Amino acid sequence: QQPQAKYRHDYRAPDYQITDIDLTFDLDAQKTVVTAVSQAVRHGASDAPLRLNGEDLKLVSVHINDEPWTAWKEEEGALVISNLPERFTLKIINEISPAANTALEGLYQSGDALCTQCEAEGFRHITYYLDRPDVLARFTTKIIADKIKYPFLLSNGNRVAQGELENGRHWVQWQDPFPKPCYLFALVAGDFDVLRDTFTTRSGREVALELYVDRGNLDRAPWAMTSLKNSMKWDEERFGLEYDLDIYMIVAVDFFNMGAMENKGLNIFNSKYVLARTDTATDKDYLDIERVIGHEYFHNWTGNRVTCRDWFQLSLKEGLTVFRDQEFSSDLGSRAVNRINNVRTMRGLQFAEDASPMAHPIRPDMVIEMNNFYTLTVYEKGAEVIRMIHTLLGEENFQKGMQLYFERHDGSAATCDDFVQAMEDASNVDLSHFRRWYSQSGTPIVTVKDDYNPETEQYTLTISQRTPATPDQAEKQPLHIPFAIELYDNEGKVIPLQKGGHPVNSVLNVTQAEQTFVFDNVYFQPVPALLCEFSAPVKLEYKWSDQQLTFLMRHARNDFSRWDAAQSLLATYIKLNVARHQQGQPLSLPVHVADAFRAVLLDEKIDPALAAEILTLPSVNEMAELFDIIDPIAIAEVREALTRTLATELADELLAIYNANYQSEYRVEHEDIAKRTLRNACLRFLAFGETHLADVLVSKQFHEANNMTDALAALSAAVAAQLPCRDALMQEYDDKWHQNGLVMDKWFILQATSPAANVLETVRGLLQHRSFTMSNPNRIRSLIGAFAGSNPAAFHAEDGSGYLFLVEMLTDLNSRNPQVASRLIEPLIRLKRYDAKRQEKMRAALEQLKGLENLSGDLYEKITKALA
Ligand SMILES: [NH3+][C@H]1CCc2cccc(-c3ccccc3)c2CC1(O)O
Ligand SMILES: [Cl-]
Ligand SMILES: [Cl-]
Ligand SMILES: [Cl-]
Ligand SMILES: [Cl-]
Ligand code: NA
Ligand code: NA
Ligand code: NA
Ligand code: NA
Ligand code: NA
Ligand code: NA
Ligand code: NA
Ligand code: NA
Ligand code: NA
Ligand SMILES: [Zn+2]
Repeated sequence: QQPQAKYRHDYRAPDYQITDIDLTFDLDAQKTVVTAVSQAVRHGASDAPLRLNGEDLKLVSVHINDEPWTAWKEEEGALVISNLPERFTLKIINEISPAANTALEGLYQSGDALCTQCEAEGFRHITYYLDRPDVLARFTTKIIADKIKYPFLLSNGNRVAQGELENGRHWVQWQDPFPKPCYLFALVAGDFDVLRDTFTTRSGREVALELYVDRGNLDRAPWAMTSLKNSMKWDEERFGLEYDLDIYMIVAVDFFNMGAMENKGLNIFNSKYVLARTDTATDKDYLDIERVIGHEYFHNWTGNRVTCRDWFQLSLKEGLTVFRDQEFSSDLGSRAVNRINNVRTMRGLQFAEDASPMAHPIRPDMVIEMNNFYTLTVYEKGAEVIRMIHTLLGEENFQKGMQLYFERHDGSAATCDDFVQAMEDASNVDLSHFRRWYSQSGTPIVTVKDDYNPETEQYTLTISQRTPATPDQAEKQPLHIPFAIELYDNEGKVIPLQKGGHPVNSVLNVTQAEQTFVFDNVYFQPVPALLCEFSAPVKLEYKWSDQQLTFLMRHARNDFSRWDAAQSLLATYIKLNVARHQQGQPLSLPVHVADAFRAVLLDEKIDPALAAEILTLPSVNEMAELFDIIDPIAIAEVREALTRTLATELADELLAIYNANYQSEYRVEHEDIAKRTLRNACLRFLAFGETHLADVLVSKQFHEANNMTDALAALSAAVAAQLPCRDALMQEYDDKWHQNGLVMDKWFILQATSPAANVLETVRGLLQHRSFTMSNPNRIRSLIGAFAGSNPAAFHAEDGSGYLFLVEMLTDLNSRNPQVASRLIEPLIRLKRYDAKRQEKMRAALEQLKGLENLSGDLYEKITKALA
C-alpha cells in the first residue's frame, strides 16, 4: 500500500506533452474550483492513454474538444484517459479545499492568505496534470476571489486582464510567456503591504520589484529588497545573466515548509528569509536573507530557463544554484568565513548523511518520496562537485561552460550529464572520470604519506583513496579528486612546485587508488598545506605534528588553511578527551595548544573574521564525525570542558579582545560584522569565567545591546553557562518578544539546546507556550527539531526519554505535515552510529512509527532504510 520506489534508469519520454494551459481558480478557503484547459499533443503510440497525476481532487468533469468524455477512469493517484486523438484540448474541472491542507503542499492557507507550494509534486494537488518536469507549458492563470478578503491576486508573469463581478468578487488574469514545468507554478491571494522598487538591467530593461509582506511590515522589507538588487547586479557582473521579465515579485508567508521557492517571477519565501530589523534580526539573519534571496534569484537561469528532465537530476539546479549563492555571498562578504562555514556543514552534517542509511549519490538512482531528496547531499555536496569543476577548469573556462550550457539547453529540461558535457566541451578538460562523482555515494578517504630526500632535494607525496561501502552501494571505485597543495619552507615562504625543470600545477589530479607525486628543487624540508580550500569533499588522513599545525596557523597564505589547521589540532585533543571522559577522567590539554589560540587572540594582523572562526569550537555534530561510535554525552561535556579550560587559560586576553572590539554604532557591514563575531566569540568563553564576573558581563551586554546580534549572543551565553541571570533574561525576552514568532524561534532554539538537566521537561512544557504551535513549521523546527538534532546529549539520554518524545511528535506530524515529520525523524535514522543499548531503544521507536495507521510515504522510506 506504500508507493513503490522509482528508478532513474526507468526514465522514458512522455507519451503526451502539454504545450499551453489556461487555468481558472474560483478561490475560496473551504472550496476552490479549478478549471484547467490544456492543449495536448501525443508523442507516443496511438493507443497509449493519457495518464494524469492527481491527489485529493474532487473531479467534476472531463471534456476532450468540448465533448464530455466517457473513456476515462480514476485510479490511485491518477486519471487515465483513453482513445485520444493526436492533438486535442483537455478540459478538467475539479474542486480542492485549501483550509483542509495542513501538509502545505499544493494550494493552502497561510494565516488569511492563500498560497501555493508545487515543488516537487504539489501541482497534482491542484488539478489533474502531467506533474513531471520535462513537460513544459505556457501558463495563463485567471484568479477569481472576494475582493475584500483577497485584494491582491498574483500568479506568474504579467497581468493581462482584470475585471469586477457581482457580489463583491473580482478577478485578475496572468500570462507567463516562458514554458515551464508545473512545479514552478505559483498563486497567491491575500491582503499585503507592498514595497515597490526598480532594477535597471545592464542593457536597460527596467524591472519592477515588488515585495509583498503582511500589513505593518514594510519597515522590515528594505534589506531583502536591497539584497534582490544586489543579486541581480552580481549575476550580471559574474555570470553575464540578466533578468528576463519586467516584474519580479516576492511574497513573504509565515507558513512554509521550505526556506523559499523560485516560482518564475513570483517567488514565495518563508518570512524568516525576508523580514529584518536591527532590534529583531541578527547579523546571521541578514546574511541568510542575502543568501536565500540570491539563491532564489539565481534559479531564474539555473532551474527555470534550464530546468530538470526528471527529479533524479535535482542537483543540476540545486548544486549549481548553491554554488552560485556561495560565490555571491563570498564575493560580497568574507570569502574565508563563507568557505569555512560551508566546510563545517559538509564535514559535520553532510558527511554524516553520506554514511547513514539514507546515503545517496548527488544524482540519486532510487527514490520513493522525492521530497525526501532535498538533502545536504544534493545541495551542499552537489555544490562541492560544481566547485571541483570550477577548480579543474578555472573561472574563464567555467564561464565558457556556463555559456555553452545555456546556449544548448535554454528552454529545455536537461540532465546532470548535459551540464558536465557542456563544461567538458567548452573547456577541453576531460571530465569522463569526473562524472563518477554523480553516481557514487559516500565520502572518500584520502590518505597522504610524505618523504623528504635531502640528497636529491625531492619531496614525495604518496596519496591513496578509498570510499567505504555505503548501504545503497556495494561497489565503489576511485574518483577524480582535485587535491590542492602548498609547500612552506622554514620561514613560511611558499616553495615553488616543479619537476624536471617544469612547473607543476598545485591542483594534483588524484585519480588512482594509489599514486606518487614527486617535486624537485625542494631545498628545505617542507611543511605541507593539504586539501587547500577543501578542494574535494573528502576526509584527509595525514599524520600531522602539533607543530606543523601551529606553524600553518601562523604562516599559511590562505585564511581557510589557518582555520583548517586549527581544526586538525583540536581534533586530536577532542578525541583524547572523549576517551578520558568515558573513563571518568578530566580534561587534559598540552600548554602549547592553548598558546596557539592565545597567539590568534593577540595577532594584530589576522582578519577578525578569521580569528572569530578559529575561536569558534566545532559543534557537537562536527565533533561526532570524529568518532566511530558516537558518545553524545561525552562529546557535549568535553566541548564544555574545553571551553572552560580555554576560558581560564586565556581569561585576560579574551577580555582585552572583547573590549577592544566594542562598537557603539551598529551597522550591517562586513567589517563591523567581523568585529562583532570576534567580540561575541570571546564572550562565549568569558561566560565560563568566574561566575560573578561572567554573570555581570553577560547580563550587561544583554541589557545594553542596541541590536539583536549582541542581545542574542549574551542570552545564548547565559543559557550555555547556566549563569545566575539566565532565568530573568529568558523571561524578559519572552515578555518583550512573544508576539513575534521569528524572534521567539531563537528563544525556542536556546531552550531546546540548553545544557540544563531538566531540558526535556522544559521543552515538553513549551508545547503549550503562547508563542508555540504545531501548525507552524518554523515553530516545530525551532523547538522540537532543535532538541532532537542539535541537543543530541539530551535527545540520546540513556533513559530513552528523548526518543519517546520524538515518537509522540512524529505521530502527530506524520498525519499533519509529513514533510516536516520527515525532516524531524532524521536523528533516529542514525541509530547504528550509537552504542547497542541506544540502538535497541531507537529501533523500538522506529518500529512503533512503522506501525502507524496511515504511515506517510515520507516516513516509510526513511524508517525502512533505518530498520534494514
Ligand atoms: N527549489 C527550492 C526547493 C525547496 C528547498 C529545500 C531545501 C533547501 C532549499 C534552500 C537552499 C538554499 C537556500 C535557500 C533554500 C530549498 C529552496 C529551493 O529554492 O531550492
Ligand atoms: Cl471560504
Ligand atoms: Cl510577512
Ligand atoms: Cl566556541
Ligand atoms: Cl537518562
Ligand atoms: Na481543440
Ligand atoms: Na569577498
Ligand atoms: Na510521492
Ligand atoms: Na508526498
Ligand atoms: Na613519512
Ligand atoms: Na610527515
Ligand atoms: Na595553483
Ligand atoms: Na593522476
Ligand atoms: Na500555543
Ligand atoms: Zn534551490
